[PDB]
Amino acid sequence: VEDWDLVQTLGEGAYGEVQLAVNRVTEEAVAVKIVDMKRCPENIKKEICINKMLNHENVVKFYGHRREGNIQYLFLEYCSGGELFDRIEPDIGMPEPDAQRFFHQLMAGVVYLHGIGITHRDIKPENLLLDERDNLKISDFGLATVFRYNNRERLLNKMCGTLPYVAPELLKRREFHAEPVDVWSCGIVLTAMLAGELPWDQPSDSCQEYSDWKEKKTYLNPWKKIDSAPLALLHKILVENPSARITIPDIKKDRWYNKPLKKGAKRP
Ligand SMILES: C[C@@H](O)CNc1ncnc2[nH]c(-c3ccccc3)c(-c3ccccc3)c12
Repeated sequence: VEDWDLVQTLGEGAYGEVQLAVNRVTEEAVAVKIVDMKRCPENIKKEICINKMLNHENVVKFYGHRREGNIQYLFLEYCSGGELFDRIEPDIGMPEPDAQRFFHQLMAGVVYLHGIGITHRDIKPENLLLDERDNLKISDFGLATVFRYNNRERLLNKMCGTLPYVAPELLKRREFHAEPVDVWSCGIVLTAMLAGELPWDQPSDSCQEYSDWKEKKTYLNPWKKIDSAPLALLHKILVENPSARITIPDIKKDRWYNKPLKKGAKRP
C-alpha cells in the first residue's frame, strides 16, 4: 500500500526533478519532488516545515517526506492539469471567464496563506497547477516564509522571486511588507491570463514599459488587449506605493471581480 513505483518522470526543477508515483494496490498517484541536498538541511527543511502547516483546497497538499541519506523526497498532491502557464496562449491569454475563475481560486489560496502568516514569494503561472477538474493549486513553497507569528508582522529584506512578477518595493526599499508583494505578483498573473504577455522585465524606472504604465499609457500593447473592467482592477493592484496598493479584502469588493461571466459545470 506504500510501495511507490516511479512511473514516469514528469517535470524538472532547478533543484532536482519531479516524478509521478503510482501505488501498487490502490493506484493512488502522487507527485514526488526529489532534491539532492548535496547536488541543504535548511532550504528544503523550511519548504517541508511550511508544507506541514498548509491545508487548503487551492494549495498543493503535502502528504509526507522521507530522509534517504543524501536525497530528500517530498510527497505532494498530483495535479494532472499541469501548469496554468500552458493554458495561456501567447499574445491572447485566455477567455475572460476562465481568468476570473482562476483569479478567485488564486485569491482563495493567497488569503489562506496570509491568514496562517506565510507568504509564497514567487507567484507565477508556472507555480500555479491545475488538477483534473481544472482547479488551481498554489505550488512550490521553496521560497516561502513566515511573515507573521504570534500576531506580530515582521518585514522582509531578502530579495527573491522572479523579476517580471516581482513588486517595485522589492527592488527599491531596504525593507517591505510581505502581503502587498504577493498581491502584485497576482496582478501580473491576471495580466498574463488576459493579454498573453508580461508587461515588463522588471518594475524599475530603467524599464521603459514600466514607466509607460505609470504614465497611464494603456493604449500600448499589454493593456490595450484587456478591457476596462479588469484593467481597472490592475490599475488598483499595480500601484507603485505598496501602501496605496489595493488589499485582498478590497479586491473581493472590485467590480470585475464580482462581475458574473462564467456558467456552472456541464451536467453536474
Ligand atoms: C513542487 C511541486 O508541487 C511541483 N510538482 C508537482 N507537484 C504536484 N503535482 C504536480 N503535477 C505536475 C504536472 C506537471 C506536468 C504535467 C502534469 C502535471 C507537477 C509538475 C509540474 C511541472 C514540473 C514538475 C512537476 C506537479
